[PDB]
Amino acid sequence: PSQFIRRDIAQTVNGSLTLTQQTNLSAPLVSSSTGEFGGSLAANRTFTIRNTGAPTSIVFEKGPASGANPAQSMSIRVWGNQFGGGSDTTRSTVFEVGDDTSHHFYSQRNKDGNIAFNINGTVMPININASGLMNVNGTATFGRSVTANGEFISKSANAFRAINGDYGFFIRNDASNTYFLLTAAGDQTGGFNGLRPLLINNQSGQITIGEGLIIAKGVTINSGGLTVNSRIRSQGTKTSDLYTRAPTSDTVGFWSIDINDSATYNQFPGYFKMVEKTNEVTGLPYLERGEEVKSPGTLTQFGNTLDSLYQDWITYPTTPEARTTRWTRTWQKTKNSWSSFVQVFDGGNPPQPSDIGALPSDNATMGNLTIRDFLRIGNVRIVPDPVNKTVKFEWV
Amino acid sequence: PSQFIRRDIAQTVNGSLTLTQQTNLSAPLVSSSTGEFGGSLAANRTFTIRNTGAPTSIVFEKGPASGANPAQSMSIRVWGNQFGGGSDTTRSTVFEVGDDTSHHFYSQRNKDGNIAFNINGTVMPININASGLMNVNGTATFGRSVTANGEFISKSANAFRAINGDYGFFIRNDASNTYFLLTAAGDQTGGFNGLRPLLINNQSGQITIGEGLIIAKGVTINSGGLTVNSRIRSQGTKTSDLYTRAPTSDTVGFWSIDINDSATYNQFPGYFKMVEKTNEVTGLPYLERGEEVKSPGTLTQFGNTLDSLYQDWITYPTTPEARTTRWTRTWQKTKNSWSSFVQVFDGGNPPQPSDIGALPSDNATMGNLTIRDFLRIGNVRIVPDPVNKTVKFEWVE
Amino acid sequence: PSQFIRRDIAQTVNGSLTLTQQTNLSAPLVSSSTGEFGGSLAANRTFTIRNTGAPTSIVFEKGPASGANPAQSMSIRVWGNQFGGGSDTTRSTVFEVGDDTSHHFYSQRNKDGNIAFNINGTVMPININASGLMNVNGTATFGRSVTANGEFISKSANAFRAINGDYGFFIRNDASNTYFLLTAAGDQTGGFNGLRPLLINNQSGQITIGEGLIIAKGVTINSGGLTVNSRIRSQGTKTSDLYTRAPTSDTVGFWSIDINDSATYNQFPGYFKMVEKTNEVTGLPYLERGEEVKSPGTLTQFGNTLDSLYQDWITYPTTPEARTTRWTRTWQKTKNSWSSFVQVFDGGNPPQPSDIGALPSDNATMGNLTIRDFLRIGNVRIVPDPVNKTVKFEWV
Repeated sequence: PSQFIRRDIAQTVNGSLTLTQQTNLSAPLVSSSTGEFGGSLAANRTFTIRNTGAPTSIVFEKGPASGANPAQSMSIRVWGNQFGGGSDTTRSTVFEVGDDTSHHFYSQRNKDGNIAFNINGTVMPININASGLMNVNGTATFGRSVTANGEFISKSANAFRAINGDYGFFIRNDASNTYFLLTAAGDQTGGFNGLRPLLINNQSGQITIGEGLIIAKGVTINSGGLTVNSRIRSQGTKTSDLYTRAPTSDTVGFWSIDINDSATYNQFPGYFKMVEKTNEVTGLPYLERGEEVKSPGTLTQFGNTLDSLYQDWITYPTTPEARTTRWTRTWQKTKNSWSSFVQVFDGGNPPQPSDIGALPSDNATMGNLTIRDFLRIGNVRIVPDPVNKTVKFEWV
Repeated sequence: PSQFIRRDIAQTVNGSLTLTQQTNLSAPLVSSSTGEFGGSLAANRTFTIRNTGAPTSIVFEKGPASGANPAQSMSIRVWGNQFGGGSDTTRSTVFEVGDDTSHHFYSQRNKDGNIAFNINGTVMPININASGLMNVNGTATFGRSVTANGEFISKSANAFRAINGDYGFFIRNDASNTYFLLTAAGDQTGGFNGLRPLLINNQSGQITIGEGLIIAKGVTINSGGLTVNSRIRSQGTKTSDLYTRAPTSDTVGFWSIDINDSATYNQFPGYFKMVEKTNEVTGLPYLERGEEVKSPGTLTQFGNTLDSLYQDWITYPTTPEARTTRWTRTWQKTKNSWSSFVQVFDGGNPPQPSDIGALPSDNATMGNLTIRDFLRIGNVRIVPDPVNKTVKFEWVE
Repeated sequence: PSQFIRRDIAQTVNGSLTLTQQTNLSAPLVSSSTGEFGGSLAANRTFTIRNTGAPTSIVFEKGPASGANPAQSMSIRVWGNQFGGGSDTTRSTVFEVGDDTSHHFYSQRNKDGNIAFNINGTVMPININASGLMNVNGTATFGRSVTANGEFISKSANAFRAINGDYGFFIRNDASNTYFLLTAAGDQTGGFNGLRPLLINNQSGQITIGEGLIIAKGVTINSGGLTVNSRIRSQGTKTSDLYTRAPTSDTVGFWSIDINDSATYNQFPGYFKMVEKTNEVTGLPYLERGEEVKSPGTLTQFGNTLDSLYQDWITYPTTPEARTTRWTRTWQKTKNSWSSFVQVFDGGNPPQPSDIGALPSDNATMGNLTIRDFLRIGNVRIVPDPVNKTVKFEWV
């Protein structure tokens, strides 16, 4: 009969055809069913995966465990949960790539319209150039410099640390004081040792330096004064010409100098070897100056200006008979000279009668004396006898 | 006749075939036209999308708005603009993935040969490990420590800030000076308050400390001296043995000590009671030294070396009739002793005639006296009379 | 016999069919060979690339070099090296996207089960939000602030640098000392100049300030004392009432003041004019006190407390014949007053006979005198004579 396929009219074929030679088409192939090719496949321009109610995907099979094959199969799936009526409906459009175990990564647009690219592990780029914000929850390490156009802010008590060689140096704000601190040697990332180089009180701003301070090029305290425990060495500049040296703006002020070299101290006043004499009548001793002897001593200056300046010279003894004598002088700005050193009068260096214009108590000579009431010589009193217009004698 | 398909030779079919049963092929299928499968599709090893003049793509349809379907369709497109003759021809090879609204991401090889991976939103990895450079234009926040092998550099005036509790501490380089500054309490991320703990002049390096300074373990000024407004309390170390204590390298220098305890000051010189006498002839007063009375006082030392050192002792009055007296001594290194304190002579503590070997102004006694010109007793003048080897007595009215 | 195809029975076609009209299928198409479509292709729900020994891939052809075509073809390949491929066996499953030259990016799960997403160039997101760690090997730049909840640590000698205007300020830990340093003007990223504002010794914590120090609001040295090279100007607060001013807790201590204005110095003691006289008998000179002359001077105070406090007043000459005199007084807390200034006795300002109750050396008057041994008038000794109960004269 005509149970054969017509070659020129539209035919429905109810046999299962097996084409053993190349099949050539020049018109659309339209199937309601599946396709399977045991060889490779190619199409022009576009491949569309149609969706009739279940999300579309591509599957990349792992194949046998040999050659260049993967350990697991992979897929690309385009899906969402906006329409699923679940507890999460915010994953509107998701492009997900992953294997049998879990996703590797996905991009998604959420219901709010914003895009996220999630990586289920470590992102390893060469460079990073982000136009927006960065947040990193874990520890960060940088191999070179880090430059910000803004401020670096730490919320950690130990905030900024510089490590080099054996030591970490760090700034610590402990909420009460901010400290500059140091580690033990070889403990560069660890805690502070016992040193307290510098701290600032967070409330008052007062600074404490705890391990000593050296300053070069001068100090000025503008206000509030100075308290020192427990000595001050103000060390004057010792020059060969101290005896005659005019003060300058650099050398005014308080200082002391140990003048211990004879080339200098021979120019200054000496001490006097003292000679003890004894009053013939009372037996009380008194001192008189013997020879002047040059001596080392301390030169101390006081006063703050080229007008207001004076010095003290205190000899110090370096031999058994040596004694200390003090001398003073004043800078005379208008005369452009030091006053001459004058000796301080003290119990070790008293003034003599001849220094003051007083009669010696012993062996004295004078031009004239007037006695009002009586002169006694040994046991005779000589008194005025105005009646006989003379003097009366009077044994006692 | 030949309006039927042959099973044995090549055959052109000119009617539309509908195959209702499975079709098997064992040789290539070559179409110059489209393919449409209402079911799923599979191929072996490689799928190739061919390009005859327009970029190639895969389209993932969104389907009905139900189940696990996406809200928008997506595509993968491979394209470029190197050959399009536009103002931009630098996007040489682009792999772009996105939806109906915009791309989600793309990778691109630029015309310069370098690769970029652009993400149109937020990237959310677990770890990051970059072998090259990082740039971030916006604010950065880190949850733990940040370690660099290089330098941290800020171009912001407020450059480095440590926040803890109520306060921010920060370093500010304002182009003229660099300051160490503090915020008001509870204003930790804000501006500086009025405090000026420390600043450094950027030109000279000179430091100003603005809120006071405490120092432990010594200060040395190497050069330039010291100016102080407006007093210096150099507080010496007070010990029970100050009267006899040899100086040490630690105690040389200038200081003062208030010796206010009698166990110590009773070892030191006292002040002297003074009696005011009157010269009978002239009526002018003079002070006669009385009893020494022990007293608290100030001990002040000067000198900087174990050779060059001396002290002043200035008593101060604590009772209604007490006076003040000053005393001095000097350290004697070669004797290993202080000289004995000696009294300073001054208008309140004058030298006494017996101290100096001067005759008292009245009621006096002496061994002998020589008069050259005259001695007068009452109205009698006694004068030399050498021609008679005697003296004359002249009443002189 | 029947070299024609049955339209209702399973057939094996052995010549090449060329179909010129639309082919419809309603059952599976199953091929052991390849497919090639010159138009677009579509399938429902899933596309699977089967793997029978070689890794699966999709190839996107580059086409002619015109329009919107890419310069190179691209592929997505899913492969691994766990089962072959040289010396590395750790790349278990790799999803690789790239062109003819190299990969652009890949995701992979390694043998240990961990996922990496590798980008062969620059990643350019808007925001970054990493839940784990960050490492960046190259230089890093931030456009705004950088906040860390932890510590910032630098291993670079030059550790923290703040740049503004012409200068960089930086903290440098050089292993031995930590320095606060400054650049030359206009060399903001460069080395330190010669300035040494501040350094901390890493071992002792001792601080050195190298370019001068100003302090406001007071200084206290708690221990260790003070050494100064080479002067100290302790400048007291000059007020109009210095003569009578009671000390306060703020004004106790050591200082000097130049009292240069007569309104104030006229209240203080002057110097005394002196005339040099000569003792006629001995030829020895002595200074005789004359008028007080008001003078500017230096007031210096010593002592640290409201009990322990005293002052020196040292006049200085401002006219050609002016002398210098020193005066002293002590603060008397219990009397709430300064003692009266008293004159210092020195070689330029000796005591006078009237100060001490001594007889002047000549031209003198007194009430009475007792002579134990002899009175000599001219060359006659007047001595006591017991035998007549008067005096005898003896020529010498």
